[PDB]
This record gives sequence, structure tokens and C-alpha cells, in this order.
Amino acid sequence: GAPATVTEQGEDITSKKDRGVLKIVKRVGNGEETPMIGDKVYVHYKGKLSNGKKFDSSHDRNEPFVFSLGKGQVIKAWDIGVATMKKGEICHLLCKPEYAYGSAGSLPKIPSNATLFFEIELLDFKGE
Ligand SMILES: COC[C@H]1CN([C@@H](C)c2ccccn2)C(=O)[C@@H]2CCC[C@H]1N2S(=O)(=O)c1ccc2ncsc2c1
Repeated sequence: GAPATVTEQGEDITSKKDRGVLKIVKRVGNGEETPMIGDKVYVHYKGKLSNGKKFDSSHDRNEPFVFSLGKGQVIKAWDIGVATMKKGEICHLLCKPEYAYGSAGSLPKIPSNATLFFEIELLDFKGE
């Protein structure tokens, strides 16, 4: 399924080239511009664990998740991955635990040492 495909066929978008964050562009976005550090970004997402369980979705909340890019307000894989996206893009992102919640996990939904899968849609970005 989609997690296996990004695992086996995704692009390594880490600067270290350690394959800790893998990406496939699923829906091509607009033009060439990507957000800059500090921009307010608006995203919809769904996340799954490697046991197949859906652990969260912003779609189910009827409002986007909003954060300031490149500030550590999200797991590392998201700062890295969202920075590569165009407006309107949908991607799949595979996040090894060193770019996610590590050995600690996040109680109650994320176990220790968890590889995470996301589908992410970049709705908009703006400077403040
Ligand atoms: C509703 O969750 C919003 C947010 C959570 N976080 C950060 C901000 C975070 C904040 C606090 C504790 C754990 N993680 C994150 O960095 C990442 C990436 C952005 C989207 C979400 N997550 S997440 O991985 O989907 C996530 C993680 C744990 C969790 N527990 C209940 S819903 C949920 C969603």
C-alpha cells in the first residue's frame, strides 16, 4: 500500500542522506515557490502507524493544522518535508523515529521507536 510504496520508492529529502525522511509527491502543486522559514503554513494531514492504525487526521476536525515553519513547532520530519512543498501539493512522507518521536514516543498514541506515515496537503503559506 502507500506506506510500502514511499518506503521503497520515495526520495530521501534529508540533508544527511540517511533516508530518515522519504517523500513522494502525489498531487503536483502550483508553480515553483515553497514556503520560507518562519512562514505561517496551513496543512491538512492524516497520520498512520506502522501497525496500520490511523492515529490522527486534521480532516476529521474540519480545520487545518497551522504552524510556523522551521521553528521546531513540529517533529523534524515535518519541518523538513513541508519546506519542500508547493502550494496545493499533496505528498506522502515516511518519518523514521529519529525525525519524529524517537525512543520516547508520545503518550498515548505514538509508541517508542515508531516510523510514521503521513499524507500532507499544503493549503497555503504566508509571511507574517
Ligand atoms: C494534533 O497534533 C498536532 C501535531 C502534534 N505534533 C506536535 C506539535 C506535538 C505537540 C505535543 C505533543 C506531541 N506532538 C507534531 O509535531 C506532529 C506533526 C504535526 C501534526 C501533529 N503531529 S502528529 O504526529 O500528527 C500527532 C502526534 C501525536 C498525537 N497525539 C494525539 S493526536 C497526535 C498527532
